[PDB]
Amino acid sequence: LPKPFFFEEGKRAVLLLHGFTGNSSDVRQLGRFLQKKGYTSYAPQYEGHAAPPDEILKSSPFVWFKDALDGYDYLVEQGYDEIVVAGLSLGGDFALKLSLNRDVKGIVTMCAPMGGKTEGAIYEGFLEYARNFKKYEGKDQETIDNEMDHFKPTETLKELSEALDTIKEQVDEVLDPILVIQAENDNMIDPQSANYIYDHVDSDDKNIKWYSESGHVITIDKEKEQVFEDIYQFLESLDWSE
Ligand SMILES: [Ca+2]
Ligand SMILES: [Ca+2]
Ligand SMILES: [Ca+2]
Ligand SMILES: [Ca+2]
Repeated sequence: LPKPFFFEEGKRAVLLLHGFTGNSSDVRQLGRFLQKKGYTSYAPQYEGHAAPPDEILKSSPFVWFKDALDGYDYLVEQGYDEIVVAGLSLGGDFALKLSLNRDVKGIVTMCAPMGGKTEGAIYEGFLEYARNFKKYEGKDQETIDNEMDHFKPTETLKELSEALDTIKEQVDEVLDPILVIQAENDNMIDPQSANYIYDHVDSDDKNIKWYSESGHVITIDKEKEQVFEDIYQFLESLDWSE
């Protein structure tokens, strides 16, 4: 089961945030790519994640945001003033909100949703997350159905819906340079969310890129090297002190 990572190179640092029911391995290759370019990167994990799915149900999205803020403060503790935040799916929503609470050099959202519509796509996915996990646990097929009929996700998925709506009303306060990344054929979020973000931030420096062959977990799909390179292009265009 995955764990956070910290790759120390130069003085320019990137904070990487994963998605709902994801973990650090979703952003690890991107961490290795940035390291080879000389960027330091740090990837925390939210509470309940990289763990049995019941742990998520005992948690709250409002904890998960603090895990992101603690990520930023950790980088600063370790000696890094100048930090870009880059976030995947839900993590992309957190990156937007984090920029309103800490000094960042820039923002990168990757397939970040706009709107707390948790029905349909988000619902079945939490269910499948527990299916393949209860399978990973080595549970017979008769068992997997038993604790599944005892899985109540309505609580957790509803705090998630409020949290997202709050952040949607906040996009108009974002000011820092931004790169919006969105997969064209997304089955999980509404890909029009990327247009909502690009059009409504108050940034003076913004950019949107579309990928025509990837899925929602874009950092591990077939076009990922292209996505890494466009992120690098963005980072090099900011005003690092060094
Ligand atoms: Ca250290
Ligand atoms: Ca507002
Ligand atoms: Ca303006
Ligand atoms: Ca730009």
